[PDB]
Amino acid sequence: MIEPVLENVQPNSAASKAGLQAGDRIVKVDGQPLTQWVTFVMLVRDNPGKSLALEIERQGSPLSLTLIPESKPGNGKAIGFVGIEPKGKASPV
Repeated sequence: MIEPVLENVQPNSAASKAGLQAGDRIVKVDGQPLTQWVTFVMLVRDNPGKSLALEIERQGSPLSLTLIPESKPGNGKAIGFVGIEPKGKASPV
């Protein structure tokens, strides 16, 4: 299991609207823990306009949020985008 920490949540984004903040850890997505960051990336990219149910940990306490990716231009199709930068060496999603 992994629990990715957020480094930045862009203003005026799906993630900011969802109430996410830097320091939050994503512990569950749609009722199941993440084991790879790429899984979250694909779930966001593939699902513009859909409601993703998040469980996060905030300072060690659980919170539930609803994240709805915005539709943005993609290389082959429209993709979802939420405006999150994870802690580490990954690209924004």
